[PDB]
Amino acid sequence: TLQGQWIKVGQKGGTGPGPRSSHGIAAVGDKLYSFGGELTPNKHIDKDLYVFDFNTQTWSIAQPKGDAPTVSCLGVRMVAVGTKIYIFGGRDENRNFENFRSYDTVTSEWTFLTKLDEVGGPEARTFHSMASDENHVYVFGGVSKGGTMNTPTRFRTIEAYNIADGKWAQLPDPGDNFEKRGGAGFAVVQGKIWVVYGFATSDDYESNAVQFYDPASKKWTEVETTGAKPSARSVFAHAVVGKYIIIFAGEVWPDLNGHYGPGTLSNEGYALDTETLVWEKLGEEGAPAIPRGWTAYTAATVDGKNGLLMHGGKLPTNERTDDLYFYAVN
Amino acid sequence: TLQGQWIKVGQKGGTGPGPRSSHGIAAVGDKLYSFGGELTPNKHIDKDLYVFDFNTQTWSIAQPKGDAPTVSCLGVRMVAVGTKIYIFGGRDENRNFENFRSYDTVTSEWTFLTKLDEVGGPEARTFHSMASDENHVYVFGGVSKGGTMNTPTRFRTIEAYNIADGKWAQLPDPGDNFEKRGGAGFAVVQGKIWVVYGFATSIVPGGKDDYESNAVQFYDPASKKWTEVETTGAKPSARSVFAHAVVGKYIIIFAGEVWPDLNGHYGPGTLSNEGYALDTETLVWEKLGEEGAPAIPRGWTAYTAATVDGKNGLLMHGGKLPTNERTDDLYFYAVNSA
Repeated sequence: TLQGQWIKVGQKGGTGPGPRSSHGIAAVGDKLYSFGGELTPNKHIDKDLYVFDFNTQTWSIAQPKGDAPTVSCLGVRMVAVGTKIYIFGGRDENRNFENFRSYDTVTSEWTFLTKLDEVGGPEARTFHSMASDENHVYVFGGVSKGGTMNTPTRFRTIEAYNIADGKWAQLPDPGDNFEKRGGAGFAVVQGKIWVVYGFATSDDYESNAVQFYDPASKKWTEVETTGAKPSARSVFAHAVVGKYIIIFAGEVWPDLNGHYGPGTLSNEGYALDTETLVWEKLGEEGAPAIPRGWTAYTAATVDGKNGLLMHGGKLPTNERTDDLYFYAVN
Repeated sequence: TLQGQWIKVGQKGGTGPGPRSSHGIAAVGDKLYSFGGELTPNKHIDKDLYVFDFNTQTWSIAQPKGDAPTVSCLGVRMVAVGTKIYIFGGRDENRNFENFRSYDTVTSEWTFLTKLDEVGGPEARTFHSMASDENHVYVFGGVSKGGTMNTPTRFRTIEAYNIADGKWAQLPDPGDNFEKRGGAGFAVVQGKIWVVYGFATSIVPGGKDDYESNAVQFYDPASKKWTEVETTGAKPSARSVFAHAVVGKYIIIFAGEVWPDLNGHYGPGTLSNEGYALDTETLVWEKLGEEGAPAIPRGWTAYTAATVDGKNGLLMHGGKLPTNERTDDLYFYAVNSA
């Protein structure tokens, strides 16, 4: 069984993002980068790239050199490969949708990489999920713009960006028996791409569906998991550590008013062993008490340990938080 | 290891309670009895004794012979011993509090047993918990009657009613390190009395800091002493007002309130749709299997141990939903391992 604990990461000042949900973070080395956010329900905040340095445990704002983002986003996501971070999707309150961009942590420069919602290209999106490997950025699910006269729909497909080629290609469509989902767990584990739970169309509902896509065979497997298996949920913090997909919190039941209310949130964590398909429940020690969902999340290494880094989110009071927590894995 | 599944028990008509929460149920033989309820938040409904017959799967109203209840109650609870069921506590919208009464399923008659909130006698109460064994009805925790005479407070103690003696006595006070709680799990397991989680009073006066508890203790009649226990396994986060029952060595729980509402019992708070079982011998929790499980989170259900279609398990009725609506769902977790 997995062994680890929660640690509340002190924030000792500087120019920080403050409380927000629905944003994207990712870690490069000793630094955490944060982009996007929602404070007032369904209202954006800003388009600064915030940087948290773990050594000083303080916040600053990165220099917006190059093709800096033009839209203040909610529902945007972010991943890191090498020294670059990549943001995909998100929208502002006026329904300007962001595109596909990279920021280089060394040169502090932004590059516009792909315009979304073009013909034969990946659609613009909110509340998708992102994963990556050494040469790919992956995008799963989400809620389309989109469009323009097909109503906003969810996606059941994966879009693969080959970094060296600078090209997108859609991976094979899993088909009619797979839920189009937003707010899903999504991760690369030991060469396969896992989709875990989410919010599905088909009265729209939390899903407990688990699948992987296998690049070697170019095909999808629907998986039956066991153990301390969490009830269906979405918009949960999640990250890969080894063979484990670790999740925490999330929405267990949707709000009667969409994203305006808090719905029903969770304060519990779980870990899926992708080798055995067994779930186990994370320990309570150090865990944040107040249920949350819509946090930002990323795999990170802090003070020597791998684990799940979680920031912000909304609370059952519908308030946002600026809590930064780390589940450190032994 | 524990083996079971949820079954939605069909309800085929008659005069049933409809949707409600915060009521008391208990089973005698092939019948389920239901008293009390809350539909509109903090409003009572009625004072009928409802009876659900598992053979016909239909509802009727028991005739109120003898000293019938006088108060339409929310926050009342019920236990069954032998052929009698017992109701304790509860209050109506106007803060009239019910007392201690039993209904004899053989004679179909109510008997008044104890007037509550008398001097040296057990205090009146809302959202306490009840358990029982062959010669006792036990009452734990709850929220006391509110006067200006100080304020409504919670209890950390157990009150024991000896059935043969017709007498109440408070069991030893576990003391300052045990939380005063309402909505607690409470059960007699193999000769000891277990207290599980609940909603606790904070040391900080005011109420704003009152919180879900994950404390687990038992009282041992053999030593007359309390033991606080550290449980492991797939251990649920702190919660209260969950359905629960004993099967063998297992305390089985389902659903409940994981986080309180800023508007007290007026709003839905944060509810759960997951079940767990505490193995009281090993102190290991396991998560109940999902099969047939009610999807929509709930809390404030009525609950009882029951035997249905040959199997023992947890019977759960009604409760409130995240939409703040009530349900009339009747669910049974049938344990095959029995």
